[PDB]
Amino acid sequence: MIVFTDLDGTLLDERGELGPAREALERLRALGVPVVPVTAKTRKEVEALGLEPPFIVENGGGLYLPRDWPVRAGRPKGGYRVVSLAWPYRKVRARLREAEALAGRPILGYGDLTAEAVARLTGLSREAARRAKAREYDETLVLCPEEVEAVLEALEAVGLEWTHGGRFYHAAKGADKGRAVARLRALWPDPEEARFAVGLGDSLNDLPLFRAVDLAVYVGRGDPPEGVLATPAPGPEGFRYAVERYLLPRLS
Amino acid sequence: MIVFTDLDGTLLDERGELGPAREALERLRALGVPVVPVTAKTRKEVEALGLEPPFIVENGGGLYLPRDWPVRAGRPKGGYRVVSLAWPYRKVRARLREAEALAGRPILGYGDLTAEAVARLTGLSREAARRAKAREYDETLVLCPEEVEAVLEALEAVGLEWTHGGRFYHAAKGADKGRAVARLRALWPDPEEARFAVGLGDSLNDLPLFRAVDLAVYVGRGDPPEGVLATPAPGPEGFRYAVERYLLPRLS
Ligand code: VN3
Ligand SMILES: [Mg+2]
Ligand SMILES: [Mg+2]
Repeated sequence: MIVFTDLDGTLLDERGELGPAREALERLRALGVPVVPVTAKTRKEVEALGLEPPFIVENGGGLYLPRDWPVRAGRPKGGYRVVSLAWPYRKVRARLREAEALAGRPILGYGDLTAEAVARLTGLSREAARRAKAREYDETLVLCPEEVEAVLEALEAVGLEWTHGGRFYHAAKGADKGRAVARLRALWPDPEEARFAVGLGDSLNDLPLFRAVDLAVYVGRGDPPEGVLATPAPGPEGFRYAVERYLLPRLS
Repeated sequence: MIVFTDLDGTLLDERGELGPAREALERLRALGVPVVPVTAKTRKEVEALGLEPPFIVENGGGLYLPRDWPVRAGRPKGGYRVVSLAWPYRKVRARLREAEALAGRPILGYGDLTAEAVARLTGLSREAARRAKAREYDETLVLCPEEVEAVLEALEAVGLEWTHGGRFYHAAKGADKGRAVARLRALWPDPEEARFAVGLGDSLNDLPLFRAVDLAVYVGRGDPPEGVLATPAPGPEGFRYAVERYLLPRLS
């Protein structure tokens, strides 16, 4: 059993902390159950959280493995081995300029904004904003609500893909949480262990995650998507519930 | 006679060049007629055009005098004395953050954007974008079209003023071309020379300039505001016609 889980609004609280998750998290670890972050966040953001590989960054664009991963894959990053699944950021940004020319109105993302602007926009510290701006694959977009429809069409027209992270739209090519989860499972040292996967998430960018797992759980704020399971309370308390009620019993 | 002139679309062509206005400027210079740029550009942009003081920047936000101006006014800054008529950029920016809170909606301006983004949005080179970003008084805003109304109301609620410059909205407090012109005329060394003022502009937002001068000339496209003289052709060619027909004969 491997647990794949979103961070913001799933495992992390309203200020990116943990909440009751410590309880549940420490429990899974004690039982030897691998927990794998699958997030829209960047590697720098994941590192600042103290999280260790394997983890999946930027909506599936990068899959990070420990340096000594028993299954040889990806390229060395000094401490890691990286499996790049998506186009690099610079290519997404270039292609975004063409979407913008097509749309005939500004299309702004994180790459266009100062760390100060991103911090003000998100409520983050200046430092956290710099880490969110250090993107390798995926662009976070800051779109006008009424321009969204025209913008998404322009993205499609120029060969980009889009998703929604909970507050912001994202643009990328080849980044998909489920594709990254499938790749990691296929690279797992213990095939029997990987044969059963759990997925927890809260946003549109997590539908690909739910479809790639065997047991899917929605701890988001609204109604569960097609056929996925639910919890009494959202976020980290929904996470704790899922572990106690859905997971532990399946460990027999 | 003092000639006050708008730059872009008036004294400069669509390439930022002088064209037929070059000979006209030389002619005025030869007759000792002072010419005073009145522009929405920053001091850094004006310097890159190689223009010497006196000149008026950022839509009347600031009046730049030569350091040795015979009338003592403004604050010494290198080879200038600066008469600040508007609130400083830093204060406008602070007020913008207050407005953003009130509007419950992001309000993005040049200060939030990289030079690269400003360049992309304006068609400028990165270097010219950097000079466009070195603002001392007014902020250029990049507003969502369906959000303008609410944003503008919030700007006013926090004591800011706004205008629409043709492409973007602008925010400032106390920046008014007409007031800057009246001030410079009041600070003119020779009161007799300052009693007759010419204003040339190419846009409807030059109206404050047109009101503060005695002879107002519009070289833009379509019809001039009521009370304002027009020329057969637009831009620098109109500037040329204006000097020849209205100014030159008057100097004899
Ligand atoms: O950690 V997430 O909001 O994809
Ligand atoms: Mg999330
Ligand atoms: Mg103009």
